[PDB]
Amino acid sequence: SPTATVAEQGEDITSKKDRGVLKIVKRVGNGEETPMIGDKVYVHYKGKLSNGKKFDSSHDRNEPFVFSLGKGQVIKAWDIGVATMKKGEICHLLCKPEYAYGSAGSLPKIPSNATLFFEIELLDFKGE
Repeated sequence: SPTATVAEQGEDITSKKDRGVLKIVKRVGNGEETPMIGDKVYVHYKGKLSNGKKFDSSHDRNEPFVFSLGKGQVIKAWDIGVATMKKGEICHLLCKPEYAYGSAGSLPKIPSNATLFFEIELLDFKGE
């Protein structure tokens, strides 16, 4: 029941300590460095709804997903969560709607006020 470990044991990585983003490390990464605001990051990811249905994956595009950290190119939960990861790390994030798609959701797959599950692998990152 893949969501269970993060939902029950996840670390609250939010500043407000509102349990809005919970994290578990599934595979430890290498080194000391975490990516910083402005860095280019390369990830694989998968997202599932609270009902278990997979809604998005970088693997369906057959390429890593690339974005600039902290620029709001991704949901809040990822700008926060990816900034806590080391290179090669795989984590799970459990994200409340305030850190994802909020009351509106996202047509056609993400309902109003959705709590979402992600698995994210940080493949690489490069200075800003």
